[PDB]
Amino acid sequence: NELRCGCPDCHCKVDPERVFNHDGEAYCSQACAEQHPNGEPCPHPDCHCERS
Ligand SMILES: [Cd+2]
Ligand SMILES: [Cd+2]
Ligand SMILES: [Cd+2]
Ligand SMILES: [Cd+2]
Repeated sequence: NELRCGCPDCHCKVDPERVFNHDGEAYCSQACAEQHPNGEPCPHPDCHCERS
């Protein structure tokens, strides 16, 4: 899968063509990269990862 979402709960295959690199990690979206700053889950209808 190469780039595996840095989010511990959220497992999404990330593409190096278009990946949000934050703090050196590859996340499926910036929401996971920013550790859900505003409180939004990732743009994938598989899970509902968010901070709590
Ligand atoms: Cd997720
Ligand atoms: Cd994610
Ligand atoms: Cd997440
Ligand atoms: Cd995702």
